[PDB]
Amino acid sequence: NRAYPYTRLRRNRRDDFSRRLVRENVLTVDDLILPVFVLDGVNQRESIPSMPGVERLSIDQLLIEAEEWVALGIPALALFPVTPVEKKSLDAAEAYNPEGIAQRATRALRERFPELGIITDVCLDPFTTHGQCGILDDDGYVLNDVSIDVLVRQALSHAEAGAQVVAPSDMMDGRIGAIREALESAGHTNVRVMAYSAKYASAYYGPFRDAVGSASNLGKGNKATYQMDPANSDEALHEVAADLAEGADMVMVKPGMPYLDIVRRVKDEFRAPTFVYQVSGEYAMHMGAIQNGWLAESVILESLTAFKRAGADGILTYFAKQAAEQLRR
Amino acid sequence: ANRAYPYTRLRRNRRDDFSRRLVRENVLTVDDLILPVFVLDGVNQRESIPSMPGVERLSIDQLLIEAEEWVALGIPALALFPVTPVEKKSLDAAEAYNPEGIAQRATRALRERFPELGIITDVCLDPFTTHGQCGILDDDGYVLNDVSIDVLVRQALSHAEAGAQVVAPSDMMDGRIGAIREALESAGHTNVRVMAYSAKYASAYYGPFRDAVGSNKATYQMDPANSDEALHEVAADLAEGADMVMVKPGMPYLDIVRRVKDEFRAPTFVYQVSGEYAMHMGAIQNGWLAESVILESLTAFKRAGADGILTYFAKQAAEQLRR
Amino acid sequence: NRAYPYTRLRRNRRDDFSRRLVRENVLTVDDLILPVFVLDGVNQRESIPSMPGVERLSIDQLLIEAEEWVALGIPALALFPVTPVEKKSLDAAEAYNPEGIAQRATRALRERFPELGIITDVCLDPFTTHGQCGILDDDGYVLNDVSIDVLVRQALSHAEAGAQVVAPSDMMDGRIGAIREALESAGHTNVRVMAYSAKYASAYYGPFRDAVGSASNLGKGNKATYQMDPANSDEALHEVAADLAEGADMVMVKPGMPYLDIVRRVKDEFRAPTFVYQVSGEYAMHMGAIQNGWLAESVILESLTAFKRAGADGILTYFAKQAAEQLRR
Amino acid sequence: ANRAYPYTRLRRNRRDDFSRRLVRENVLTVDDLILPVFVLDGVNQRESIPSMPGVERLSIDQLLIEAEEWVALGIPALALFPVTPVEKKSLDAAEAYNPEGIAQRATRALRERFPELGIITDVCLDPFTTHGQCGILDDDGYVLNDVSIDVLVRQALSHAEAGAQVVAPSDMMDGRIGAIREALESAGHTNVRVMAYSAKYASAYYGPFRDAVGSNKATYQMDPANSDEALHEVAADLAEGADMVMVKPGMPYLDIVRRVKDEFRAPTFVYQVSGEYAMHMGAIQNGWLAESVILESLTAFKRAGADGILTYFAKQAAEQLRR
Amino acid sequence: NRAYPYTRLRRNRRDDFSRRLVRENVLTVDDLILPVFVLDGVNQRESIPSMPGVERLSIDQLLIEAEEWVALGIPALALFPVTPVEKKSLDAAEAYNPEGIAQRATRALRERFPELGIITDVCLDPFTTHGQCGILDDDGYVLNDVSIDVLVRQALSHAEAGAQVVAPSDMMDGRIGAIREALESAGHTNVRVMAYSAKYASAYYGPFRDAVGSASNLGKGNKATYQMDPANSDEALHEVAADLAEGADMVMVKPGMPYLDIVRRVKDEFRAPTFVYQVSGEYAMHMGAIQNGWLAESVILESLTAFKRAGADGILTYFAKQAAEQLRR
Amino acid sequence: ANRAYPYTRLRRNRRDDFSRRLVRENVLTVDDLILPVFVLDGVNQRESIPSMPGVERLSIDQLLIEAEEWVALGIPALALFPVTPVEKKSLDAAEAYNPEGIAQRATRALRERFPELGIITDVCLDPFTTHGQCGILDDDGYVLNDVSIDVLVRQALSHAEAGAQVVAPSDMMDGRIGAIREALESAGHTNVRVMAYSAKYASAYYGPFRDAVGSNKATYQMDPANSDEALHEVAADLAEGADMVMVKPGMPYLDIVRRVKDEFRAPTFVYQVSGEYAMHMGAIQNGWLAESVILESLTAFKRAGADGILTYFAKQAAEQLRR
Ligand SMILES: [Cl-]
Ligand SMILES: [Cl-]
Ligand SMILES: [Cl-]
Ligand SMILES: [Cl-]
Ligand SMILES: [Cl-]
Ligand SMILES: [Cl-]
Ligand SMILES: [Mg+2]
Ligand SMILES: [Mg+2]
Ligand SMILES: [Mg+2]
Ligand SMILES: [Mg+2]
Ligand SMILES: [Mg+2]
Ligand SMILES: [Mg+2]
Ligand SMILES: [Mg+2]
Ligand SMILES: [Mg+2]
Ligand SMILES: [Mg+2]
Ligand SMILES: [Mg+2]
Ligand SMILES: [Mg+2]
Ligand SMILES: [Mg+2]
Ligand SMILES: [Mg+2]
Ligand SMILES: [Mg+2]
Ligand SMILES: [Mg+2]
Ligand SMILES: [Mg+2]
Ligand SMILES: [Mg+2]
Ligand SMILES: [Mg+2]
Ligand SMILES: [Mg+2]
Ligand SMILES: [Mg+2]
Ligand SMILES: [Mg+2]
Ligand SMILES: [Zn+2]
Ligand SMILES: [Zn+2]
Ligand SMILES: [Zn+2]
Ligand SMILES: [Zn+2]
Ligand SMILES: [Zn+2]
Ligand SMILES: [Zn+2]
Repeated sequence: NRAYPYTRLRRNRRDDFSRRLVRENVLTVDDLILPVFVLDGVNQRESIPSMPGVERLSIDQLLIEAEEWVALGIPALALFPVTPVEKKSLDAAEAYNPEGIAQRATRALRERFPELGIITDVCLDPFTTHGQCGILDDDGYVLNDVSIDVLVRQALSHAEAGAQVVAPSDMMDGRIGAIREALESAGHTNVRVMAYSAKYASAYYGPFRDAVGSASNLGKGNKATYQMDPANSDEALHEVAADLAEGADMVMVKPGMPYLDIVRRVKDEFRAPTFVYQVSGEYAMHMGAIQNGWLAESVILESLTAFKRAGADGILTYFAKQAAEQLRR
Repeated sequence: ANRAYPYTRLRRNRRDDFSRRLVRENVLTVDDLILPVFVLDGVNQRESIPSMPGVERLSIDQLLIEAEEWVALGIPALALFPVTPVEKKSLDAAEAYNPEGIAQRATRALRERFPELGIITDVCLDPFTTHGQCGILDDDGYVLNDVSIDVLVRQALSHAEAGAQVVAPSDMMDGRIGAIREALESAGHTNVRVMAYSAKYASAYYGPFRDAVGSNKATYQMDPANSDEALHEVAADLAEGADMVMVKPGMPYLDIVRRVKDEFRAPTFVYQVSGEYAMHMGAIQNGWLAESVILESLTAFKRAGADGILTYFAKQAAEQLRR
Repeated sequence: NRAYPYTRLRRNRRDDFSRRLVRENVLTVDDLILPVFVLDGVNQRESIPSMPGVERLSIDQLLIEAEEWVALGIPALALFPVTPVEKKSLDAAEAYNPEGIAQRATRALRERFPELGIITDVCLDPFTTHGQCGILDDDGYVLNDVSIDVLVRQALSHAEAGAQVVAPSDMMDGRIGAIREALESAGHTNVRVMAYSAKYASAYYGPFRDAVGSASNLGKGNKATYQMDPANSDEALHEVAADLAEGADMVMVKPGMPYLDIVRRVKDEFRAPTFVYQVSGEYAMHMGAIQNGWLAESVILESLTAFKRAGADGILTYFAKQAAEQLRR
Repeated sequence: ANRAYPYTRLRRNRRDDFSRRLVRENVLTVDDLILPVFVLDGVNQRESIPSMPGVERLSIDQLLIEAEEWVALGIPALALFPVTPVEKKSLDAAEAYNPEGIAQRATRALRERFPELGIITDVCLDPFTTHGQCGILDDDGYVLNDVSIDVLVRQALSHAEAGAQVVAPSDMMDGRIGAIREALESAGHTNVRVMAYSAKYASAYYGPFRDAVGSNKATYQMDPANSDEALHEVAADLAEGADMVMVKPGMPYLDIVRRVKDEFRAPTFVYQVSGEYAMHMGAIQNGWLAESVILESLTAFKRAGADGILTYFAKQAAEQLRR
Repeated sequence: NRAYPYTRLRRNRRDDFSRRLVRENVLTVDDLILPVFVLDGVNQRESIPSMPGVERLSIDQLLIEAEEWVALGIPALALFPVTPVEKKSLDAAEAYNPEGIAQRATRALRERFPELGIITDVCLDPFTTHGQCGILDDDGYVLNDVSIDVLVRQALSHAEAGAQVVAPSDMMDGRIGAIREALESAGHTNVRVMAYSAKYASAYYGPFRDAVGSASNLGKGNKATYQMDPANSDEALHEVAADLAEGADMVMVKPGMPYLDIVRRVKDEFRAPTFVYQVSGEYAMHMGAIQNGWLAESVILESLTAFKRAGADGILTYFAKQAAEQLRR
Repeated sequence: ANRAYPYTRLRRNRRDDFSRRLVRENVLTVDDLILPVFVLDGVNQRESIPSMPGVERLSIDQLLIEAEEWVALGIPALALFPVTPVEKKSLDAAEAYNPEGIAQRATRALRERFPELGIITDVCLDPFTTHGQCGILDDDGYVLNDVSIDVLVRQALSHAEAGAQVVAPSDMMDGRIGAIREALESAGHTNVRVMAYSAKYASAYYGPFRDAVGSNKATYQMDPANSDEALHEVAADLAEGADMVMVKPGMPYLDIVRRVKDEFRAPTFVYQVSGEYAMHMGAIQNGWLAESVILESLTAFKRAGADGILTYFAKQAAEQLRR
């Protein structure tokens, strides 16, 4: 029965102090996870035109840049290897190579910065000639259970390299449980699995596929037989429920802003650690507008606050350093 | 979600600080902290309080000195509690609405000097009555409801005139929020916030505040046994126009905080009262508990859903948080 | 649509009789469980400076004091042995020694007072040199499943001694199910398991670690890799759900006052027998204030009524005798 | 929570008295018990009631004698039911508001003598009408709603003037709670509680009370079939200002108690009516049921969510509880 | 926002037609199940003083009386044998005797009235010398799992006799699942199990124990280690959930009127076929009052309507014939 | 509840008629059936309706003849629909409130003769307007809301004066329930029930009724697409004082019935409209469906939560139920 003029919702908005007192959500640097593109080789830095301000870095350069991310208090990185063209195959075997970019980078960072969280990407897409997330059958379909076998091998290799978190981004059915049972069997008791539970078949991923070099491989291919239809919301709940039952420690929605309603439903329904990826296309859209002078730089913290408001525990964001810098000030 | 060991091991996210930080559900910040402060009549005076180790009654000039650091630390607001000279107490509680009473003077001083600092005044007769009850007594010793409201209304208007951004009725009369709000609106004070003490219990935990300000209540304060009743109290105060609602005491009533936040989704505050402070500080000084119990106690309120916390630990907490 | 002045919530507060009629919760002595510190030896009584008014008692002295607890109608005791320094080890073997303090005390009390409930503590912390609740690996981490093996042995020894309730306070994952399956297999059909389900990594435990003599062992060590983060509420629901699925008969939240919101959520969510521990630091805070004249002794029953109000079925409290005495009057 | 045998054996907590006590969800206490009592016009008189074995109509002086033990036992309140002399009945029910009617006299006597004892008066015309209906009849024999309310209002004010702390309208007219509350407020009786009989059914279980007080109703009392309707009845009475709400009869309507408590979280009472008492006592005296069924019947009400219970067993129960 | 005088709840009560239009529940004879006490022998009829108007009947007499119950459209009977004293034993073997009263009566009635439902009682109490529902251990405790073994045998014997429904009234943990697995294994695919799920340790059963002749056996014994505490409501939900998971087709609350809040919660929570027993003490109380002229006979249909209102699908009631007769008129 | 085959076989309870009867969730009875009837102006006249096979428009004397059997069968109420002579139609719809209009005459006749039979009158202008819209038209052809209400109010009062126990506004003007209820209360008709057609859709299923009574509406009747909107319609009608609420059409809107019952727990009715009847009867007469589809259709409404059903099958159903 709250009614104007007895209730005037502007009163608490009248002054900064009262806005601070009634503020429902506060972003902190504990919320930020930085994705990073990792090159092979030494002393390599490469700009990405469709992700202004982000560079692909060789491992040596990554370790230098990480000093600052650690100093800013960024809790974790999510690694994305930029696989050389020659290491792509039909069998995706590079995925489980102990000397692959991801495994080498993990061992280097685990050594150098023991408190920094490392989240490796469990997916075959960086490793396939065709750019799909799994192994194809003779009809061109991404086979579910054969792909899981490879994913398992990959996840184990990551655990062996020391990754504290493996994040399967593949959208195969059942892979969380398969990976978890493999980790348990092998004694990797405490390796976290951060499931990409509700990962949509989106147009927002284009810049990332440029950054990692899978755009050329995928071409005009699509992923509608495994990634979720953008139209579907209830389905995301079923996806998350399975992954929690299968042993996920964290669950993720991807993409992010375009799916904030999904974040809120998933947090409300399961009350579990819930993450969201502000993907490459989201970063690119915002950057582009900022550098054109169309949007003020304040939009960065507004975009991130939205995820917090929608119920996210943490956010994978290419803005993590920028944001950490602003928050610290 | 059919989560089962060993597929689900809840300790995995606990393994490392980074993952604990990622999955952490609540983070206290200085934005959460409101400092109560006991205000004396004089100049260049401070007094120690036997039952509130570490807390000083401060004359207004001393308040303004300390307020420098409070503001520097980012503490958003203060809650003022005047220490009324005994000569100013009466059966009619008229001192409550004296334009040059302590609270009014303190408010004007602080408003002018630290314009961004929130000032929350106490609307209650208890510092002004010779008997220390929160309202006016009838011949049987009963606290009169509606008679008391009339005084409280004049009080609240006097605070608005002094410049308070928030008035906080702590009296537990029925209907007082509506009466106060209708008086503020009619006077043109359309942005003065009302922070209702909605679910304020008849508690043993207030002993030390009575030492601090120099002052039974079961016919107006709530029975500690009752939880559902708190929801009806809050409902009425929101309908009557409260901008924020408060539970008092605090840690002994964390269940009430959570139910109030869950039920109404409105700005909800909690008071970590004098006895809660005293217990904690006493145990800390005795060496029985680590200093860490201060931030743990305050994290509890955030976890229970509080938007902000009235706490005598506000400065110490703000300091620790800034490290 | 209840509105002043038609609705005046003070009317029922006007008189004692009406306050009694509308009172939502009434504490009784059926709510009180007394923790007690048990020494080895004979005719031993020791004060604890950080728990004024509580004594550690040898078994003979415990049996004498128990006559009065039984007379007051206190339903159960929770036993906490004060392990001699020389019986602490890396392997915690004393935990399952049939001639350990807990097992001896249980057999004595089961004999002397057959109707009195005995709740033994299932944890390795009193028995380890390092004071952690489980067995350490070579990185200093408390190993989950190896610790459970010891806990199991301990629980069985307690059942063998006649304890009606075993209460695992260890916070290892899965231990309720492991203990339950062991009890069932061994024919201990009716031994209750009172899980410490939501047990937080708290500062409020200091006096107890003084009382049992584990403070020196633990030193500055912490338990954040197993006990819960104070910040977390939803997580407590997941903890409780697992322990009910695993066969707990009762579930507990610890500490108590600082976590009353957890008590209420757990009762509301599961509608199961829910207990709360008013821990040593809580007792010490209140006692200290009472003996300084800062708080009236009425605070004791107010503190206990809060647990009842928050939904607790029973309360582990060092005030149990004091409170029983007051209630009886 | 996926609880499954044999990991979960619900009998474990049942194994021992101590564990049954630990997990026990509800405990009846004397605080729950309100004693109805039938009050005669005379002096030094008691009468037995054929259909309520063990229950005596009591003149006021005898009431005051018995009230000593009731108070000693801790029984919080009585609910008075006058046994009106036939010569005082009329079509206008004016005896209802007679300042020296039985209920008014009894109230004043008890208020003065046992000031802490709660007195709940019955607001209804049925003891005062020649026809025994709860309201005034029109020419077709229909109980007039609004005309009846006017009488009930005068009745309730007469009880407030006599000192009753609680008035309990048992008439089942629409809107009567609001009318009564607006009359009490306007007269200054701001703390007189109203215990509404909110969901009172058209029941066969009232036969023995009509023998007791010396007196069909389907156009005002509720149809036993209806559950949802009870929620609408209660909702209106809370909005109209009831301090407590009541379901009557009691055990045959335990489902309604539970729904009412769950829906509104308000102070909820239940009447274990004359027929419920008579059935139980008859079976106990016949040797067909053990005396233990008294406390079992009353435990049912607590379990269903009742705050308090109007029961003719109140003294026997209080005695058993005190052992 | 419904408010007087716009809303006057009496308007629909003004006339019979409108009361009928808004009436929420209507009892019908499809709701009534008749319990019946069965004697051994021929041409035997015995009154029961504590259940006025009810007779124990030998099988021949039962078949005669059943013609009228069938004609009235009573859907089912619940049989309760009156076991001869000499057939009571420690092992309860009479429970599974193919020539026991229950098995003989079932075969007779299945033959004579093929459409009439027969619900047999699965419990050891009619068959034990001590009157407890199960087999005692050497401490006098009713053993759970050993009792189930006997119950299983009994249930199978009933299925063999042709009973369409077996109703375990024993309150052993897990017995629904054990019985169901036995029935399935033996090919009794369609034998229904009507679980007494929430059966309370009540004083209301005295007349029945007179009627079946177990009062003398039980004496002053109690059943608090298996039947539910009257105080407990949430516990009933846990009891029902287990029995549905274990394969019950119907669930029952007993006693009835004193537990109507339980009926409503169970229906609301599970939305499953829910039954309630108006027990012997309930019948006796009402009869006694009716025959004393204290209550009108209308109380019978009022009592039964309450069960319907509280959500019961059907009611076990000794008033079934009386009520069927009234409804038919 | 983790129920799983083969431990759970849902067919077990289906095995036998007795167990199907035990577990049956809903039972239709004659108490559920309200018969709509088309009433002609004359004497000794009946007319057949091409699009409603089997249904006869009846003059009042013929209505009274048939009402004998309806009452004998236990049918609780009728809903009257007059067949207005074309000469009595107008732009102002004044015939609606004519004291000797068909509906008024029929009501008085039936009230006097069958005093226990409920009579539900139709409050709408559509039988009285030359254009057949449910309200008064403006110059653009729009149905005026508030102007129309004034007419409907006079109509409803005329029905109350004639003795109708229930008036049923079928017009879908906003606010009409409140206006009607305030007029009935002010006139002293305090027990006249209002059966609101709350969620009445702009439907193709009404074609045959327009043939029957001898008469687009998307600016007042609801869009068939909308479900949530029905809840807002019902909410308003309950607040405005409706005693019962109705969904129309019926089977095509069973989802709405269920949501309305679940949301409000109030007396909820449904109209199995002319087109639903015609479809069913046509298919039955063609031999395409068995007669059993009548009781199946009506069982659907009970299952969806309806308290009662307006259905042209009422007599046939009542007959079948009585066998
Ligand atoms: Cl936040
Ligand atoms: Cl690991
Ligand atoms: Cl209680
Ligand atoms: Cl055991
Ligand atoms: Cl029904
Ligand atoms: Cl079968
Ligand atoms: Mg998936
Ligand atoms: Mg959150
Ligand atoms: Mg976070
Ligand atoms: Mg100075
Ligand atoms: Mg209030
Ligand atoms: Mg919040
Ligand atoms: Mg805040
Ligand atoms: Mg756990
Ligand atoms: Mg409880
Ligand atoms: Mg308890
Ligand atoms: Mg005398
Ligand atoms: Mg009413
Ligand atoms: Mg309660
Ligand atoms: Mg009570
Ligand atoms: Mg069971
Ligand atoms: Mg039903
Ligand atoms: Mg049925
Ligand atoms: Mg004729
Ligand atoms: Mg409308
Ligand atoms: Mg219904
Ligand atoms: Mg109906
Ligand atoms: Zn991929
Ligand atoms: Zn005050
Ligand atoms: Zn431990
Ligand atoms: Zn009456
Ligand atoms: Zn039995
Ligand atoms: Zn119309």
